[PDB]
Amino acid sequence: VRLYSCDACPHAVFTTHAALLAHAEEHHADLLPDHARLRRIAQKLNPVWNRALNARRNTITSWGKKIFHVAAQRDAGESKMQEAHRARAQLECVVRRWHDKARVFIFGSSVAMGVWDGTADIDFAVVDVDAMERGSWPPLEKNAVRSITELLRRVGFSFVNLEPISHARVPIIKHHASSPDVVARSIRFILNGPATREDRLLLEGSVRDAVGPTGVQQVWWNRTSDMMSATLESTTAAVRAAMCSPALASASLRTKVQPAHDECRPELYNIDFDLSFRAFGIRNSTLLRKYLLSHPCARPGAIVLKDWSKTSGVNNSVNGYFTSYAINIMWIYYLVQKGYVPYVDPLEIPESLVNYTDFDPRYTPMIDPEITNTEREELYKAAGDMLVGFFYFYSFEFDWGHNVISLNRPGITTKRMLGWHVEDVHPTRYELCIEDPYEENLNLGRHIGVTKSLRVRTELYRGLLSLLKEG
Ligand SMILES: O=c1ccn([C@@H]2O[C@H](COP(=O)(O)NP(=O)(O)OP(=O)(O)O)[C@@H](O)[C@H]2O)c(=O)[nH]1
Ligand SMILES: [Mg+2]
Ligand SMILES: [Zn+2]
Repeated sequence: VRLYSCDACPHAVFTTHAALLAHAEEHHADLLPDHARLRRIAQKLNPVWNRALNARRNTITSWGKKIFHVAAQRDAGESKMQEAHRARAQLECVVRRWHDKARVFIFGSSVAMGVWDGTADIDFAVVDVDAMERGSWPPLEKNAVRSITELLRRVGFSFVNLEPISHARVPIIKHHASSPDVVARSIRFILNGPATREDRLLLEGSVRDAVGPTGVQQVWWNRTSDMMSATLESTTAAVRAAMCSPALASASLRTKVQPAHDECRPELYNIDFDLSFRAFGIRNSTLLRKYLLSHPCARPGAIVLKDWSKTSGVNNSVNGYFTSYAINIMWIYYLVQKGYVPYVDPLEIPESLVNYTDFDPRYTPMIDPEITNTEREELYKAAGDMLVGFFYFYSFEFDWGHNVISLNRPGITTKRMLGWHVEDVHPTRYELCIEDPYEENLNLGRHIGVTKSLRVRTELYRGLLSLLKEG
């Protein structure tokens, strides 16, 4: 026996879950207007579910085809992924000026999905692995945000694009890219006075030393010897050269540097990114990658569910619903429990970054470029079956009342196992429970109280019904 409280009014507490649910329906139908109705329609299909699957088999397969189409749009090919790799290397040049031993790791979707569409923002983590191993990373993050922001400004980033968020719970730098080849890898040094012949040789030497013996293609000075332009071998070498620290001969002669053109620039200038100083997302993303690569329909399904969850409102973290990360866990848990993919113990992914190699996320095509039409049709059928199965699983099979969506063990996780079978009554909620793989006692559904939970259940019924029809 325990207390249950409503999340839509301050004065409703009950001693049974049934009474809580009844109260949500009876007193807050305005907050969950479609729940009863969609549940009822879905409940009609349950007794004849296999017959429904059989009759709607063509439609389900067509949804499978659409799922792969949507997934294909997010796969912009290996060359596009390598643009992100180059941006990562450019950012690394910059942050090493602040802390020589820091390295840049990409995490998030390009790791988990093995593809990048060229528009999704990129997550960068900046970590000194030695320091992390000593228990001394990150340094004070507010200062790190400010230091790196200044370095980016000095290499040519505008305050219009750079958002330092030094006073957040996790301080980050957000880069907001504006919307709109030799120029892109060219830079310009502006001097505050005329350079002597010796000064000119020293600046060129500084650039040469920064990029190595192949890095500089061309250097030229203006008439008044107070601007030097350089074309480098790559966009990455261009950032590396911009990061040099010239030591000139003339007293007080100084330089400012920026890309030669305001719009045509190295990759880092052109991509939305969040820059953080913590390693947490790396292990996360690597675990998701391992699971999602283990069935050919896993990534396409995850992609369609991310979009579905956003449009249906169940993925909306600022208002306390799920994150895209949590939706990925729901999908993967379903794949594991139904036997579509093998279980992976979260502990199999090392916490330590000492042996890390994949700073640049490995590219894997969304669909095998060399499969037959027959194999492809089998994939569409499977994808449709699996997506329908996901909505069915969470609508009728998964015990939301007593169990937890968890990848921390291969068998059932009960709420009681985690101590989530009782709430301390904006409480931490245990209505819908998803265990975070690496952060113990964190429910990804902790902000989802009873009425919010029924909005979620509404959308699961809606998705189930949608896949059986023209949509
Ligand atoms: O609760 C969380 C959320 C996110 N993450 C980490 O952040 C990464 C991105 O999590 P995300 O929810 O931002 N996924 P994303 O593809 O960027 O979609 P969007 O909703 O458009 O932003 C995940 O892959 C994890 O590595 C966590 O570690 N914990
Ligand atoms: Mg994100
Ligand atoms: Zn209430």
